[PDB]
Amino acid sequence: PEMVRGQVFDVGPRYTNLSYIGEGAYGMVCSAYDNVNKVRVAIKKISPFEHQTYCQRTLREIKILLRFRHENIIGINDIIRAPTIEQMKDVYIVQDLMETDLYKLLKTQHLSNDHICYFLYQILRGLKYIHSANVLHRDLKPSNLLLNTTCDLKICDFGLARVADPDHDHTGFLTEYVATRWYRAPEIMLNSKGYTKSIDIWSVGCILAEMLSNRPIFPGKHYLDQLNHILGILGSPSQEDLNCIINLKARNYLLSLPHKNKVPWNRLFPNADSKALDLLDKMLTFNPHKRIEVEQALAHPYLEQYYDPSDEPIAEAPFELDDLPKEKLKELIFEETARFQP
Repeated sequence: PEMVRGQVFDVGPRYTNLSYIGEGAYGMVCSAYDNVNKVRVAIKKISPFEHQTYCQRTLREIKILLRFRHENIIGINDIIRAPTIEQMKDVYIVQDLMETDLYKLLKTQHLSNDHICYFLYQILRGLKYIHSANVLHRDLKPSNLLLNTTCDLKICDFGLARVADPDHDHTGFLTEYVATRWYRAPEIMLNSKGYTKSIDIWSVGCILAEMLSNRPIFPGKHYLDQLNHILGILGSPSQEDLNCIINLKARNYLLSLPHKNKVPWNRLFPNADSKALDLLDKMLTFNPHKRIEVEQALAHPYLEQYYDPSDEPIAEAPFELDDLPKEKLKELIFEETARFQP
């Protein structure tokens, strides 16, 4: 079998000419030549079968990416594994090769207003489809937005995704959370489990802010510091907003803080398009109930040159892994990948 840096990368015969790219969640990522469709592709090696949680995240994300079909969401081209459960020790996921991601791009490249507008349009177009399927991504950030050499953007990394569940969103103060800190909405730290669509819109708002200045807007160094970054910019929440927080620990925390005034967006981003800042404001709204939705963001004047609802498709149909032992998860991963076998 093919070796890359002393580890087996066993993807042939169809995929040859391997180059190391980096590291994903449960293994090595490589590029390779697809000898069928005469193009280079990306291949991730996944080795999750030892851990219940690796299995859960792997199954969830295979299920979601196989069900989804959208220009702005990464697809699965092929899946390589052993013919039997007994011999299956890893899984290889084949995907379109994307040159870069918005993270890498932002640490070296200034974005034109036209690039920012186009990227935001594609992010929201993809998110419209995701939300239309009753799915929350829950980990949107620059590194999860892949881009090719013509700036086609595709959302990836559905490992933390969930089916929306707004009726069961509520929780106590400072309840632990797994998704990436800088992109977490304020309510996550106060009273929210992240089971509502507004969680994703906050993340997109943070990404928009980051595209305007090439720096994260809220670089919290730890769980609570993240909330204090947000409030340093949005200012103290209104009485009316506080009234929607019933949890006393959460509300009393906010009440204990010195009054902070809002930093105006045009002072923070003096070269930004004024329509961009209007949309940013509506995405980075403190109160999740008043935060703009994906479809309304698409309809905002900033995106007017791209908006076309007839060309912004929804999922044909909307979308219990929690208790399943790893043994049953491996078996479901086996079944779920069966369509790619010879």
